[PDB]
Amino acid sequence: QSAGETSIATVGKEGHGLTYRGYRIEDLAANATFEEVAYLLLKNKLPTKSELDAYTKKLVNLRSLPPALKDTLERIPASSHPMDVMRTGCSMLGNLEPENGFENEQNIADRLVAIFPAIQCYWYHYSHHGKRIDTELDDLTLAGYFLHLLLGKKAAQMAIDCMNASLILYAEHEFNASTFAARVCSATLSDIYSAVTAAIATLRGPLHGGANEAAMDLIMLYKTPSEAIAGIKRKLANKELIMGFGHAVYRERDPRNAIIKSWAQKLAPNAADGYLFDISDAIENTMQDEKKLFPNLDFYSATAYHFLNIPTKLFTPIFVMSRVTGWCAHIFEQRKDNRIIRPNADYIGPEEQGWVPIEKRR
Amino acid sequence: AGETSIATVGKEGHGLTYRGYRIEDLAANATFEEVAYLLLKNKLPTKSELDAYTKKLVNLRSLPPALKDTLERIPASSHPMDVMRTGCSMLGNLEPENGFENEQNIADRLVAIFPAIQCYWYHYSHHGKRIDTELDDLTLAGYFLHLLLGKKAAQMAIDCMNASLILYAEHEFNASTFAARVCSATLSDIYSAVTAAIATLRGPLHGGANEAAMDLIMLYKTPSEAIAGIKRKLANKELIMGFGHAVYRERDPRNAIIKSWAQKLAPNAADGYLFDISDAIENTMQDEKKLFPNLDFYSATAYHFLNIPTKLFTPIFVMSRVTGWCAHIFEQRKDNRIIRPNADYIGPEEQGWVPIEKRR
Repeated sequence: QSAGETSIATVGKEGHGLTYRGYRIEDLAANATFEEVAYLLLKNKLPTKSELDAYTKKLVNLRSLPPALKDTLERIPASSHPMDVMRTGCSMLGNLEPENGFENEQNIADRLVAIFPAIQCYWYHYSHHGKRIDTELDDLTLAGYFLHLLLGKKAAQMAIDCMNASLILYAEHEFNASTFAARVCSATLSDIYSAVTAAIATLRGPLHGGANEAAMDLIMLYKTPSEAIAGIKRKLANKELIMGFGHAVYRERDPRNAIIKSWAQKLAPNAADGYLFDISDAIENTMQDEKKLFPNLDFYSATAYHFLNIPTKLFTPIFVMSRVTGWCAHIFEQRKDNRIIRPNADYIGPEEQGWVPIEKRR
Repeated sequence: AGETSIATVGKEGHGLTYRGYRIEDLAANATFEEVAYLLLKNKLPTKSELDAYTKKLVNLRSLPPALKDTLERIPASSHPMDVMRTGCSMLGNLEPENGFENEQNIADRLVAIFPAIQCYWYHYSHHGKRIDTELDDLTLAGYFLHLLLGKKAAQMAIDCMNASLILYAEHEFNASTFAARVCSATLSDIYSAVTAAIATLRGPLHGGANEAAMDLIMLYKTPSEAIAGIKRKLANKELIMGFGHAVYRERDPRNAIIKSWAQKLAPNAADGYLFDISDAIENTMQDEKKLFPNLDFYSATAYHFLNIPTKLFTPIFVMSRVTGWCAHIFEQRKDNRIIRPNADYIGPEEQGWVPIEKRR
């Protein structure tokens, strides 16, 4: 099912172990900041200390929302889907700060990575609470920044670390519905905001972007592990689809699950509803025992974010905040080797009809 | 890559049908609304059905105040196709689909309102005036020309426009249509899928051929200049917009229809000499490179003779193709199968970790 070529990221040869530009996800999630992996993805190398310092500072000074963008977010209703807010926010920024020539690629990517957390949170707070938040905050890290904008106070260190690792985990994942969309878009020589908007529009779909949101809803149905075992079996006998399990590509394991699971387990003890982790473990055991399926990244991602006090409806915009690095990376690559597979459709419609004038219809 | 019942180019790259009906019979006999109905509702409408539908779209021409507010804040220098992008996306925030049972209500709204989105932006950003979008014109083609130019157009102008919106309505799988399906394949809403198609159609390799053809045509004052100047572009390897096609072999059946309209319009246009320039270019492209003109070539002069500014050619593609797009989105939702794309990895092998202290 070959749609093209990438140097950016890979799942292993016998289906084992993820890498970004050759570096293991286990090493990245353990040892790197998100800024660092955005540098790897966007710039094609691991930054030195100096390079990281400068990059990290460049992004901190790109946290201003243009007046006409605020105007627009203030007019998106509270009831609108948070991913539609991202969609519009990106598109409108593109009207106000157009890419123009492609030599500005990197600067727009950097602007998007820096500002996406503010677009979501400014809309969230204005539309839900009538409050215009200050988005020009001094948080040194992007993980901390988001959590500061969202919760209104600087985050504890363990919270920063978890959020940071989650962003790394969601940054990039080869060809997938949304990254593909971004590449189809770039292959027509469209601007970078078009491509990212297209990808957001594609990620908005619950079969692609919203699995941890559905997994949180599911986990929260149950007070005890037993209830969850029994409730999952009822869903399986009723052939209902449980989100966060199995993957279109991997066949035994999702390398990112272990990392995110480790974090959820770490955050559980200092959480009001830390019992939800054991509910989740019970669900996992039951999906394995019954239909031999393993959890993907989205499953334990649900409890991690929840234990960070992130509202369930805001799970999906965080994927944009991370995966925008990967998208932009794939967009840069399409631009340099612009070949795309032309879609052709098999016709299964009617054969050439004789014209029927309107006076003779029914 | 997938299946469709919506349209096809004929078996050996000849001719074109929408749901079995020939483009020639559609352009000659049908209104755009009638053609939108065929694509969206999957049948040719009766008189009664077409009448109610035509009237339905006339009363879907109001822009919500919030959307106007947003259109007012897009600079005049913003690509008009980025305007359609944000307009579609924002309308989605304002009037969400909320369940696929509302599919048809939203598609009708998009088809009815896209002209107003473009023209309201355009006149505010370029002229500083807030136009009335709730005009009483009975036909969508004539509505767009009235909005754009500030007066009802002549019948010949309405007919041409109508024909052009029919010709652009749908054309199988293509970059833009495929993005609509890819988007729908994840169970995204209708506004997301359309917005993605617009973001894909924004690229000039796909959506801006007629604009590029107008720039080209315009380099030349006389036919003689056209011939020597194309010949210099050909000997320089570079390639000319509006010529050739991936699927068609001998001719693009939409070409003949649009060329006829351009030909009819030339005499009464200030600068109708541009047809003869186009005609000379076409002739040289046959003689030198055996290539035929595609829809986008004489679409250039047709729209130009309709007094459409060249930069505003591309949004017309959206006004027409939204019908095809929506058609494909409905069909994808009913048989939600799509090939999951894999890549061939051409990158580095597994690298050992380097602590930050240790780099360079």
